[PDB]
Amino acid sequence: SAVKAARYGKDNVRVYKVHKDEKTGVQTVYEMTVCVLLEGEIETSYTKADNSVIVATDSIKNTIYITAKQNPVTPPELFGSILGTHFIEKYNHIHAAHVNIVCHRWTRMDIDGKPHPHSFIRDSEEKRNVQVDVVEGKGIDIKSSLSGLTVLKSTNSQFWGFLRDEYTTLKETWDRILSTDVDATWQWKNFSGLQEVRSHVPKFDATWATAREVTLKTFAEDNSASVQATMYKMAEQILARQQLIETVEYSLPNKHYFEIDLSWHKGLQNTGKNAEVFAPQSDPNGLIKCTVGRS
Amino acid sequence: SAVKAARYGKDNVRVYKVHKDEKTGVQTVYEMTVCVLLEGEIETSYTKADNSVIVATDSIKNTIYITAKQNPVTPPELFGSILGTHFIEKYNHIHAAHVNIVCHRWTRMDIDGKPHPHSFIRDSEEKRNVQVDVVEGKGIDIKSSLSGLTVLKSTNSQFWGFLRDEYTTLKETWDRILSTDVDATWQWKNFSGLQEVRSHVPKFDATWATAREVTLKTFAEDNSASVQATMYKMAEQILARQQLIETVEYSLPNKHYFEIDLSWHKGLQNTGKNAEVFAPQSDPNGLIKCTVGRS
Amino acid sequence: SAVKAARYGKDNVRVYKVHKDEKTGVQTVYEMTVCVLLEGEIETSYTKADNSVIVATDSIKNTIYITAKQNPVTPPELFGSILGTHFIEKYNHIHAAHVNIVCHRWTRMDIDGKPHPHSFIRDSEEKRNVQVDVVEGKGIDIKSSLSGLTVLKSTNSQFWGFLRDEYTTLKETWDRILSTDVDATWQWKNFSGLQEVRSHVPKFDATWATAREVTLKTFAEDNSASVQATMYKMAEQILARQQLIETVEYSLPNKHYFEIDLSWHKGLQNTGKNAEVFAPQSDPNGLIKCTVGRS
Amino acid sequence: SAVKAARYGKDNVRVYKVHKDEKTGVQTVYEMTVCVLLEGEIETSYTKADNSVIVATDSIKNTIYITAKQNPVTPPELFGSILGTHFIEKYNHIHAAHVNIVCHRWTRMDIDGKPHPHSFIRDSEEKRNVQVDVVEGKGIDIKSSLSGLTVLKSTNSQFWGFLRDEYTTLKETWDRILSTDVDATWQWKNFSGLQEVRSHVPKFDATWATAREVTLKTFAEDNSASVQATMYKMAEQILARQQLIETVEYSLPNKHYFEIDLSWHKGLQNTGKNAEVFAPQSDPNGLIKCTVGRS
Ligand SMILES: O=c1[nH]c(=O)c2nn[nH]c2[nH]1
Ligand SMILES: O=c1[nH]c(=O)c2nn[nH]c2[nH]1
Ligand SMILES: O=c1[nH]c(=O)c2nn[nH]c2[nH]1
Ligand SMILES: O=c1[nH]c(=O)c2nn[nH]c2[nH]1
Ligand code: NA
Ligand code: NA
Ligand code: NA
Ligand code: NA
Ligand SMILES: [Xe]
Ligand SMILES: [Xe]
Ligand SMILES: [Xe]
Ligand SMILES: [Xe]
Repeated sequence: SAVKAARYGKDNVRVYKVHKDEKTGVQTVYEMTVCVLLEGEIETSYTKADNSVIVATDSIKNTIYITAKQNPVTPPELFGSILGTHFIEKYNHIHAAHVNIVCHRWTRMDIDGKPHPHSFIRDSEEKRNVQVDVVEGKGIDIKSSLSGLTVLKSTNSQFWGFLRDEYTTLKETWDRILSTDVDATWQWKNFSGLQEVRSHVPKFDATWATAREVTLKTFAEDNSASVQATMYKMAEQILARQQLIETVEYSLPNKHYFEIDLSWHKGLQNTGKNAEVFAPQSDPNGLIKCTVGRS
Repeated sequence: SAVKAARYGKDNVRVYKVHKDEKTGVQTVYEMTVCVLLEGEIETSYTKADNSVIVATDSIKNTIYITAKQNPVTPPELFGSILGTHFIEKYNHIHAAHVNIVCHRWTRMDIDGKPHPHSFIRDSEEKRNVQVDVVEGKGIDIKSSLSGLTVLKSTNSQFWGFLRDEYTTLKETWDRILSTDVDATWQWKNFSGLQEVRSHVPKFDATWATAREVTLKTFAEDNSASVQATMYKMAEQILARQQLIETVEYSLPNKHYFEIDLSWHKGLQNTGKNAEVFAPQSDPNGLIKCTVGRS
Repeated sequence: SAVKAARYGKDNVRVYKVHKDEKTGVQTVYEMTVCVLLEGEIETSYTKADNSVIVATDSIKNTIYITAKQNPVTPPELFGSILGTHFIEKYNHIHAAHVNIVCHRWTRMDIDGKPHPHSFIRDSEEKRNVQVDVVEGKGIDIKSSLSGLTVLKSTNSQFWGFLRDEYTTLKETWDRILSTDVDATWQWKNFSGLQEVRSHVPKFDATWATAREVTLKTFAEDNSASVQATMYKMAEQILARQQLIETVEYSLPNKHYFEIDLSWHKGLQNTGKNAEVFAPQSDPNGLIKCTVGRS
Repeated sequence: SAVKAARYGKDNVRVYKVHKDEKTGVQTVYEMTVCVLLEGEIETSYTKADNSVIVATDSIKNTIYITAKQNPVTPPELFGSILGTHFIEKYNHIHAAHVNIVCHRWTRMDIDGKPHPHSFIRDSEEKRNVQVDVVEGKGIDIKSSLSGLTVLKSTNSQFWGFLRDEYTTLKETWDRILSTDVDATWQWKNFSGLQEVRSHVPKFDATWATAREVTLKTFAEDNSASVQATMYKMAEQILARQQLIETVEYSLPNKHYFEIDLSWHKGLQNTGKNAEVFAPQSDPNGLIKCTVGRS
């Protein structure tokens, strides 16, 4: 037997960092969960009980805190690239670092119409994420994402003209509820190393903001022929607005809300044009995925 | 042996309702999870296998949808009271109904600075809840609550002057992070029945809004001596602003963020006045509760 | 305004303890999550920012570890009573301690038909729990419970003869699936203090084992007329077997498995006597509760 | 822009099936959660709103129930292969089906030392899983797995001789607790189609049982030099016992249990050889992965 692939490291490392502006007194908080996995010439720790090649996962944890102390933690694309590069430069036998970061929302509170200097609220479990793969001699690959964005529209969604056969019971519809949790990922062109990532720093926050805005606007405005059709329009627009993105991937549950026929009770009318009360279904759900790239 | 207490019913009934304004074209959605448990002369279903006294839980589920179809579902205090009253009036042998409702946020989207007519976003897992107990001949008791409101302040929290003995290791502090998930409940004076609840309908949304506003403002502005002291100030203010509330209860986790001493690494300074990077602790957590009423 | 009720303390304190038999080499592990909340003359910490009355929650955490170090942690009823008594005896102004303990399963592994001296498996998320309330001058009240025991029987469950009216669609049945998650609690007669609890130590594990055995046997053997009827038979038997229990409470979800009519597809027969494939429903669920005590 | 990749289908489809032996009266239940995603010539549903190419996800759901009705659901490797093959043979324009199945434990109850004919218990959240990819003209690729197997050993685990540098604080140890949740996957050699899968049917359950047994025995018996070293020994043995497996992958969290120094309190000794009470850490955790294949 042989080791075909191996990676190890520390997961679920929670980090908080505060920045204090001494002039204005304003404070800003960042909170993240970080995972770092390493690869390299480490096979002998598996096959010969040779621990000499192991950077302890506890040390990886220490390194994350030290790196956060000495560097900016925003945008997460930059922080992940700094953290990944550290491991491949510091340790000769480590040739790849894989860094995943989940950023948690701490939104500044407005108290009496003005921004508070040091109080924050978690407005929603929506996350901003990055995956950074730093590979010795192959540069830095970054995938940025948003997830956990839950939306619903109560009309302007249709679904008709699908294949009908002996397995089909679904009725065609020209008016339904559409609800989903959005997971969108944009993959950056490969960067040669940290200098190049630093040169593009302003594009990271701007493109996150654009991806979010395009997603919400298109969802709200499209008279949707299907989830497939609406999600394609989203990805098309993101690719048009940022030339440094190579692909956009969407993964969307279709969370079903079923009509409830109440006619058995005093002829009560609650279907089709008369539908007012629906039953949200926890499961099953549709799952629709697409990866869109350039011609 | 004897049946000392018994209640039964249907839990986790998910309901969505849409209102359509034909004039303006604006749609508004409500989504709730409802639990209804009944009590009454039902002991024989337990002791003698006498099912004749059982309103089937499936029928309770049907009743929730029918009631939602025929009545407004907002404010939840009114809807719960209508639903509870139904069971005690309809069934002679049912003498109490206990209705719990969790309201889920669907917030209207703003697209290009204007409110969208039919698209919504789940901005946070904060809930608005009600517990309604309708008891034959004893009226309607309502407890309203908000929960899942997660906040953090990065300074202006202190904790010193506590008891010190041989079990104590905690250092006194004049500057710490304070973070909590707020659970606040206000209990209404007993109402004689549905007519009285209907007469107070405007107070329900207004008092929810006041409770939320007082919580956020007090948390942001108090130079907090302890969670105990800050939470008392919140409850005091709610009671002052709404005379129909008898008690206010707060239950608050103290979610700890620990300093990380990095001095072992190149004399790096990250504690006390130099603290920038902290480790959020998933567990254990403080849990502080208070019920405040009138003199 | 006045403080009507107040309690505070530390929640989610995870504890592991190992016992090592030096003779045999056998090791035994216990793992628990503990919550301790205190009450007493602590109102001024809320109303006057007087921290002098506060035993810090961090100190409560320390006390839990110290107490576990110096005392047996099994049965949990004894450990909770020791922990609760500590606080009311140590601190003059603390008059009640409320201790909740959740015991996690670590079951000794059998390797090649023999018990391993130091390796364990988590066989199921079933918990054994205790709630201990120690109140100065009113003794020790203990409620013991099991929870998270998930069972299913595929036949020998019926449900017919229930109330039928204009809200009813449920068909009567003489053969259905019955599945539930069992939560059972037995409440002990009040104990005068720690000496009396110690005198009954052997009854705690024996009664837990009896409650579990009665639950499983009755569920498997009863040709169930309803959840109500079957749960009553369980509680009756527990009360008969242990005279020091005052009440038994069961809380049982009825987790529904629905027939699927497949007749629309090539006349496929899958209902009534022909039912083979069912759809488990995540929600809603029935919820049935009973508290049984002595004549 | 172009569609680079696309797949869609139905997730979280819960299925239960009962088998009834008319002779013996014994019943056996199977419960699964199934996900089916399809790929093929479906790009136009995304790019041109052409729904004619879409097999509705609701129809996929119907197909899962119909297939379960007409075929055995065990072993899951066979059922997944039947389900996947159905879609690629039935629909000319569908060229790949991806089927994931999670099998839930329903273990027959023993009542008074004998197996009950129709009552079952969920003994643990351990799952048996399969991933089946059926690709037109490239056969059937099956990965089988177990997950959610949580174990702990209280001694006979060491970790010393790792890299030490300026980022390292971890002390070497010759005696620690080792606890993990096991995720193990074995990948079968490619099968040409359904006939070949059927020919190997007995190997599926046998190899699952072997993988489980090897995992538990090796964990319990290895005087572990590291998680890396112990997991390699597991994979080596599985590959030796089943020649039709090409690779074995393990993914293991290292769930930390920390010593608690209590010496500050009356010189209490609770570290090193005196350690009895530990604090389980919810996060962070080590994460160690390996894929082992044949020379
Ligand atoms: O938007 C949809 N896309 C689909 O593929 C589908 N299948 N059923 N309903 C559906 N809705
Ligand atoms: O605000 C606080 N209240 C308390 O009771 C406490 N105990 N430790 N830290 C604390 N902080
Ligand atoms: O056992 C049952 N008890 C009930 O109260 C009920 N209601 N619907 N189905 C039911 N089954
Ligand atoms: O078994 C271990 N492997 C590791 O890589 C490691 N790092 N810290 N502790 C550890 N334990
Ligand atoms: Na390197
Ligand atoms: Na009545
Ligand atoms: Na006392
Ligand atoms: Na095909
Ligand atoms: Xe969408
Ligand atoms: Xe607070
Ligand atoms: Xe039951
Ligand atoms: Xe391991």
